[PDB]
Amino acid sequence: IPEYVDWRQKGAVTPVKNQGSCGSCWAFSAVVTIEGIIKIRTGNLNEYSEQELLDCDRRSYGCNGGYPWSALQLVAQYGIHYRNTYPYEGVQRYCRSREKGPYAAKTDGVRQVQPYNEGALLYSIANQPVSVVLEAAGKDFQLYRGGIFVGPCGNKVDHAVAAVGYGPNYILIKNSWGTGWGENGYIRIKRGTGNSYGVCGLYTSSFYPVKN
Repeated sequence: IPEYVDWRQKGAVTPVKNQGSCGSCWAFSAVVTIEGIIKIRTGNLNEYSEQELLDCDRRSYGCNGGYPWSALQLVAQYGIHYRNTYPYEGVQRYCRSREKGPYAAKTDGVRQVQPYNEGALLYSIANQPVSVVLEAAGKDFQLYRGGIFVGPCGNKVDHAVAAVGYGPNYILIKNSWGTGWGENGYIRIKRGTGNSYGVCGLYTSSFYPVKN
């Protein structure tokens, strides 16, 4: 695998979004991975619907939190609409998939990256964007304005984001807190520290969609 990967440069990453006050990180994270795998397989970059996952994944808890793996399982079984057909409202409402017509895209499955293994995560990122979790509760993470982030932070993961690249000393993450946070909405988190949990617990629970 290469020394530097940035899926933004390959045209596989859409603009940065803002989840607002709703605890819908899990849905945003999952959608970044769908947007990426569809571009990689078909050549087209489209935006897909976070709102539909919020409304329709009844295993998750809407704006009170959820699970990227369940959102990805839902897309493998049912499918997902375009963001413009089912736009983000920031509040959970009723599942409107059927009234909005045929799904726009569908995946074939979900896979978990081996946990607590930096190399396994880099290999996955080299193939496509990946859904990852980290601890975002600490003030240092919240006030991050740029640079390679080393903490402080513990490993009490509470926020789902997406890994879209890496370099020699960092992993590149797309967050869903708008373009004014971090590096135009992104954060570079240090890698290679030998902490098996990863900085801020980054290697705890990572998933990606499968599409043939």
